[PDB]
Amino acid sequence: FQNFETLQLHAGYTPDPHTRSTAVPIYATSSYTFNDSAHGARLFGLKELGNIYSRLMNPTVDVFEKRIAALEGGIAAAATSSGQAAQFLTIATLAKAGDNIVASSHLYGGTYNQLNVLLPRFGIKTKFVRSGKLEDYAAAIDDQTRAIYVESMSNPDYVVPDFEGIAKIAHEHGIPLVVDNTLGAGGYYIRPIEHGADIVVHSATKWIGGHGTTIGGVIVDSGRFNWNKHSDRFPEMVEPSPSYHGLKYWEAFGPATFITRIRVEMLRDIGACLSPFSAQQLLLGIETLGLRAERHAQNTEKLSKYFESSPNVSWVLWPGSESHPTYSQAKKYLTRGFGAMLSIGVKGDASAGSKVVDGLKLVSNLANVGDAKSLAIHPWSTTHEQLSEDERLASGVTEDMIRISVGIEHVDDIIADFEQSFQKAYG
Amino acid sequence: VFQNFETLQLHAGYTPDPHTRSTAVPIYATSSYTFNDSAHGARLFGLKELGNIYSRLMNPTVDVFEKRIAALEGGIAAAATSSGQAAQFLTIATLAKAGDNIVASSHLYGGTYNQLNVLLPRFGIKTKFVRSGKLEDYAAAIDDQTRAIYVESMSNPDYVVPDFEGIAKIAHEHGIPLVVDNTLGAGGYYIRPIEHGADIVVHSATKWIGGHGTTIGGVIVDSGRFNWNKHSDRFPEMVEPSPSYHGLKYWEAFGPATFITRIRVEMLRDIGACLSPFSAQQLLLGIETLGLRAERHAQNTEKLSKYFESSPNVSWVLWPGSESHPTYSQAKKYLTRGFGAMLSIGVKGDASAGSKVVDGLKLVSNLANVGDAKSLAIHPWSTTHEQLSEDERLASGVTEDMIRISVGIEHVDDIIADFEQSFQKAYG
Ligand SMILES: C=C/C(=N\Cc1c(COP(=O)(O)O)cnc(C)c1O)C(=O)O
Ligand SMILES: C=C/C(=N\Cc1c(COP(=O)(O)O)cnc(C)c1O)C(=O)O
Repeated sequence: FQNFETLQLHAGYTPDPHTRSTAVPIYATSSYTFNDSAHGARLFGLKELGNIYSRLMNPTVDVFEKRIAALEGGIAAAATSSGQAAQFLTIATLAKAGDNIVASSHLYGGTYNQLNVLLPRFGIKTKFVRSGKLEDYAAAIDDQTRAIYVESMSNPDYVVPDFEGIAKIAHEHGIPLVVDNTLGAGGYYIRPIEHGADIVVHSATKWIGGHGTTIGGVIVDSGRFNWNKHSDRFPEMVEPSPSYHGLKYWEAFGPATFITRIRVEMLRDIGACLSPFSAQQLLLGIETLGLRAERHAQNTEKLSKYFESSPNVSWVLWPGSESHPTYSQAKKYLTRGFGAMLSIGVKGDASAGSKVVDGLKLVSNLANVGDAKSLAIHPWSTTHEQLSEDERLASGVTEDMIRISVGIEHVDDIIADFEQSFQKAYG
Repeated sequence: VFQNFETLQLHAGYTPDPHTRSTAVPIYATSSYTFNDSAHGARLFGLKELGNIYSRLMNPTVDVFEKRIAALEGGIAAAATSSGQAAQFLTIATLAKAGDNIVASSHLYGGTYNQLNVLLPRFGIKTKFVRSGKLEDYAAAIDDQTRAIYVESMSNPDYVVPDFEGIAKIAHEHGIPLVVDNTLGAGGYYIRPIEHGADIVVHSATKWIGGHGTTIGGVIVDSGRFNWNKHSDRFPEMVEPSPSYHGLKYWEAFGPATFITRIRVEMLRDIGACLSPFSAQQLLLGIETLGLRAERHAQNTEKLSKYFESSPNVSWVLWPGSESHPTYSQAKKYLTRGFGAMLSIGVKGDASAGSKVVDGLKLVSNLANVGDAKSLAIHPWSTTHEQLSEDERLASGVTEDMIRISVGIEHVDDIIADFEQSFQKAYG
């Protein structure tokens, strides 16, 4: 099947012949009993594929991994306990002390802090690029570079990168392109592997889960980056491995080498694993991902038209807008809806934004995106609080910005909620 | 304020909320927590007010799990993680950075040894291993870049018990904390290392704490007893203006809670190895019977060691309650509520015999875990310690003839009977 709406219900699971359970069971088990002692030794020796221990694999999580990989067009995936952990495990596999990665400066505030503050005390530095220009990405690469890292639509100014031009630069220098596709809704709005991304990461907490119940992340491997070809930057992908008695990953696993290392090195030793309970919550969300993402983007388009005519709004920021700075990229890469987000500024002083948010009765003020319920937050004092004012500006965040995650409520009710709040704030 | 472990494991850290009056701990399957207003959200994010923000960082179900474990161990506070490995990783990553080292015992669970010997050096954090257990070797390995001494309260799978008070004395005299993995101490039932000088205790909650083999999880417990200010030369991030929080000075704001606070507002926030509330609820169900289970585990282990000691089919028994145990003097001193839930044996004959004995068991399960209510057996040489070199396995007490047994709470006569019938089959 290659329709998204079909894969999100069927990919990665067949009822086992023992129980024939139609729905995916929740394998609430830490462990898996060996057939015999020799079988256990083959499992720990990576000589036979099979369930060993839920810090590394779990059959509920396996369905979640296979289904997200199918939706994104990757070969395989690995779940983590959060979007933050998905990014951390990915960079930790590609880079070590003395390496760097090149990243867009337009990031979720928590990713910016991860790259700018946390990773450097492990020896891993980031060179940020603000302009989006191909030549500035090229000029930032040096011999210690291990990836280019961008968000598919930055949180919360919705910069769409030139995926194909950046992938070309990355690949000419022998480094992978890593894309955080959280705001791409599990591949529905944007499938970065189709435009050159080698590795895709998600906070599954957001549109993938869809209901604000569960934290989770996932790492998708395209299988398309020839590590052996570029083993001067990635020796651990081909050289004998100190943690598996000289196993050579590329020779053993080929295009699955990166995602194999994520599991047998990083999940095994860092241990940021996903619960099967969490995975089942996320699978329920995935079963309607296409439907929700479609309605989200329809409501977002309609709500932006309302905001564009509202005398109470000073500006609307929406990647579907012909005024958007990267509208030419949005137009090329987003052909199934221009996302589920918009940001606005409202008229008046510094006080006005908080007054409009606080007066909403349907929209919830909290930290999340991609709930079925509509959400609002002030990134300058929350999601991007840890950044300096200059860093906020380099990420498109300003003191007057209100970030809106548009839900699937009836759009007349969303609009009516803003209307009554505007009339309490302004008359 | 309660005295007894048995009472704390049911009541510490939870009072029914007055909205619902729910007697049992609810499962807060929520990513987020709605602000009262915009200014409230700003105070939460600015760390100006205590309150729920987002479940990568805090969650009310996980919070009960955390407080209850802290109360059982005698710490001021705890932070849950997605696994025992993650509890270790986040702890060392807070204390140390690239260019630093820690000193650790060489008697470790194989996954920890590989974490310290292979993973962390990639981040420029190296470990100096001490094989002897002697106080003077721990002292000698400390240099100016050392950031901790790390030991298991009873090592997996040879059950070395460390001289807690002597090692703690060395650590504190050099201005570094003592970090103890108390996994095999069963949540503080068998051993409470904070009472003996440990500054920080980590657990795999996957084991006796959860007790049913359903759930992976970890937890970090801060004693609150290490003075980060006295030793800001080795730990400047504990006192110096913080780049994550606009110059916040942690010690000056949080005092004895500084380490556990950084674990949350730096490591869980940016590494994100959080525990789900569904997992915390499974673990809370286990904790409600931890003292009862640990008591029966140890009672069954004592009786099973008696059985193996009189069996013609056993070459040796390894049990920290044995007067022949290399660290029996430390076990007797620090284990006064039962000598653990574990033993290891070697069986007579050639190399294939341990394998046939385990394969012949029909009640005991051959799998990777410890601290299930069900009895378990495994061959660590080819499993839990498979990643280590042979010399590294010896230095951790693992032999090729070792069978590790996690003794369950089944009726001990059924456990003995299972080994007996498997012994006839293997040996006639
Ligand atoms: C409250 C968190 C928010 N965003 C999280 C996020 C993450 C991290 O994922 P988690 O660790 O939270 O699962 C990664 N990438 C992007 C694009 C993100 O927006 C938000 O509301 O802005
Ligand atoms: C299958 C795993 C086993 N042990 C795990 C373990 C860990 C890691 O914790 P998790 O990441 O597994 O929660 C930490 N410390 C000790 C002492 C441990 O024994 C085992 O069966 O030997």
